[PDB]
Amino acid sequence: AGAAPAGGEVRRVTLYAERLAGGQLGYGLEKGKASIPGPLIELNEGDTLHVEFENTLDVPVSLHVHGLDYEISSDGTKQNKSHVEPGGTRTYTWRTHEPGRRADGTWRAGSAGYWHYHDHVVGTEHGTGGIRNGLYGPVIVRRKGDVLPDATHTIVFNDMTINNRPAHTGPNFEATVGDRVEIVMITHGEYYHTFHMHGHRWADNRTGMLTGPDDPSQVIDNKICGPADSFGFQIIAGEGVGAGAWMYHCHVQSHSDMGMVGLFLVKKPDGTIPGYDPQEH
Amino acid sequence: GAAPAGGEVRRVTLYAERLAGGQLGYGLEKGKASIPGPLIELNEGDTLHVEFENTLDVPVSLHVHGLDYEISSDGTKQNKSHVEPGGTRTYTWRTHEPGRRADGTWRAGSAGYWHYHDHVVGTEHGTGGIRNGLYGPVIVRRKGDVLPDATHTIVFNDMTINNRPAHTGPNFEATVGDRVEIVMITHGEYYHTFHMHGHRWADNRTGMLTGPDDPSQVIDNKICGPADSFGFQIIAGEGVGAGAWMYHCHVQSHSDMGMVGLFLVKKPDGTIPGYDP
Amino acid sequence: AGAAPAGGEVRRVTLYAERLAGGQLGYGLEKGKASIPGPLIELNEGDTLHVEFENTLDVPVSLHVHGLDYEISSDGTKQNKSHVEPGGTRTYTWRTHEPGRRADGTWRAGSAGYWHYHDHVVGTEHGTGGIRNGLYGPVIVRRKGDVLPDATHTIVFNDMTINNRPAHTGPNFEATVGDRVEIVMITHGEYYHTFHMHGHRWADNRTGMLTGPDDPSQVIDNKICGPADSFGFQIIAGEGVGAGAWMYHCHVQSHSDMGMVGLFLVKKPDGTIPGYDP
Ligand SMILES: [Cu+2]
Ligand SMILES: [Cu+2]
Ligand SMILES: [Cu+2]
Ligand SMILES: [Cu+2]
Ligand SMILES: [Cu+2]
Ligand SMILES: [Cu+2]
Ligand SMILES: [Cu+2]
Ligand SMILES: [Cu+2]
Ligand SMILES: [Cu+2]
Repeated sequence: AGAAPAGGEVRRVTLYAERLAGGQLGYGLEKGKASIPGPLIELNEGDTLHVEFENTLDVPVSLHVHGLDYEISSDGTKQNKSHVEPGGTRTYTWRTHEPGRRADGTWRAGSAGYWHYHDHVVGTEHGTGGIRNGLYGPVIVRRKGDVLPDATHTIVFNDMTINNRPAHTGPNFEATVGDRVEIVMITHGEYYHTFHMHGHRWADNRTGMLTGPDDPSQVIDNKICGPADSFGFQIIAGEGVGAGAWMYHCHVQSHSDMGMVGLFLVKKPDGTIPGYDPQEH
Repeated sequence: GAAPAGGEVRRVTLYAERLAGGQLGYGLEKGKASIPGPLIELNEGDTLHVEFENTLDVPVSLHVHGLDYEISSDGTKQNKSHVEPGGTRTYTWRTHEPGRRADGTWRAGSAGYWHYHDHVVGTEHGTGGIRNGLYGPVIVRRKGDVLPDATHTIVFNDMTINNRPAHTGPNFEATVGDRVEIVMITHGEYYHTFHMHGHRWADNRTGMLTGPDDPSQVIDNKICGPADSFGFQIIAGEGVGAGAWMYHCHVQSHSDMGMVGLFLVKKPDGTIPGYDP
Repeated sequence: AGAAPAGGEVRRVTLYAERLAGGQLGYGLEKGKASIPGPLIELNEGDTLHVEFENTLDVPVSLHVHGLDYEISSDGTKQNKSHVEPGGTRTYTWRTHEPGRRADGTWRAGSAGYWHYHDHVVGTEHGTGGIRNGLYGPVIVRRKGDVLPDATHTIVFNDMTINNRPAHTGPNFEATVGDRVEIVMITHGEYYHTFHMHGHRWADNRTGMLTGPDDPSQVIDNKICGPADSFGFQIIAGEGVGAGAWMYHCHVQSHSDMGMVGLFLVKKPDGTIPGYDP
């Protein structure tokens, strides 16, 4: 368990929007390495990120982010002329801030949390065609002293798919018992969902962990979520429950029946998962 | 500045009337009904007697979330507190401060972002009333709560915002640095997700973190369903500047079909950069 | 009526899946006595429960629980070979733990909460047919020092029904002004809902009560919920509002109109309910 540092760096990254195989659309850090979800962008509170965005598609595309600070010119919307023409580039600037006491004595909430970025202009002026086809990704903004995980996995319920995968194709993720595993969970599209994990639970607060015995946050294993909700958490793999093929699914019953399921495959230290037979899943 | 302790007995006249295009609304005076209805504001301890007159050709009622009331003011047919056409009735709403009970447990106060609506037009759950515009906000403040420079009410009623036509806002104006309060209420049949560009708030009572030990989540996108009510204050343009900041339901077809408005945050000189209407 | 003690007991119960009238299915503490929702199970953090389960149905059934600790062999899924053949029995073991600091120094959340159990194999391998027909029930896990209620009532929004009852049949629940009344609220199926109570409000946190003036938890009377969500709370009946037939309902408008409504009948001490006639 590492700790996030205080932020304040100016960082740059290149991002591209590209057609994938099978007619999907994705963001990536380098040409031909686009993915759904898009790449995970990580920052510490006070960091600034300059996203040099290139649009390789034949229609306008944009980049809009939740949670973080930006000026209207990096809104990523047609309304504010912040979309990128076919073949074009544009640098979007995202800023983040620490919490702190205002002059009026109130508390400014910081930028930290589990956030996301997505297209705002493909298909419609709300990015509906862009989101449908894969133009979304995760952003984590860490607070000084936050617990850092061994692994981070992103699970996007996009309409009736997980990460735009075909029905009943996961994804699955692997850990060893004792691993500190971070989930980022984002929802998109038209439908509400409930995200559930067998054998694991978390706090419904920013970090998904109680800060201590005086934290009143709720502890849950089932979370309602709708389009553009983003939350996250860290769990200790197999804590109190051990190894196995631990299902996660949307708990709306027809949704689980129609493919919104995957596996958190928690292994013993020797690499084994007793009983696990993929033919039975 | 800050809300005082409450404990005044307040009285107000409210009327239900027909508005243009067959809508129905609450107002403080005859001819002044609005959708949403007028904002009622109280401090915990306060009492409010609402002298309600029904000018419609159908029974109408007044039902309130969150506040204390006796059965004879629940605004239902069940407890005979609906108002016949042409009739009058006084509804009594009370509110209380928090404090410790004798068993050691803490009684929560009335404070919050609440709402009132009809419970008898169309059905005995007010379905047709609510659909037609018979709803409005009620804020109950706790002693010491920060007061805003302005309050705006946003209601997602089925696929409309404030019963308005698709893609007609409302828009709400503020100047950079203003302390702006939003009351956000949901009604009808559908779930929604309320999102604002450029701004975020805490998912707790006041929408602001009480300080560095407040573990309330900070969000920009909030799932809501029928009769949910929440609120928050944000500093307009804080860390982001002036501009036309969209807010919208984030369910995709809803935003596409017109559940979208603008939070127009002005520079001090009153202009809005980049804002081509 | 008291406070929860610290747990750490090994307990056992017997539970049966059986048919009920009309093709409903339920769990029961004894054969013949299945109910929908199933029997309330209550534990104190640290307790272990061995559930000695029998399937009296003609199709496989299972028992799966939210929140509690269980090893993979007690998953209650076909996928991990934890289901029960027709006429079969199996012991499912559920454990619970206290909050405390982990080895890595962070705070481990305890098992306490308002949880639930349900079938995961009837109709589909997510229990869709089981849940639909009534194979679900409440579990409460208490934290040492939690205040205990005078009564506990469970309300489940299962698709468009409450507790799989016919439309417009409540249920109704009775108390006396001043009673400490505990509500367990579970949702299943296909629909989101908003649970609303006239005359009463509760905190959107574990217990439904604020810890004290420093507890930032929201105070609400209207709670969005979806399939497999579970929350609970304790209210003082008629507190600041008095006696009467206090309505509770889903606030999604067509749902209340189509019969997801009941009454919280709060009696005066003489046992009467002002303004209410059957
Ligand atoms: Cu947007
Ligand atoms: Cu789903
Ligand atoms: Cu968005
Ligand atoms: Cu009602
Ligand atoms: Cu919507
Ligand atoms: Cu209501
Ligand atoms: Cu499951
Ligand atoms: Cu409902
Ligand atoms: Cu479940």
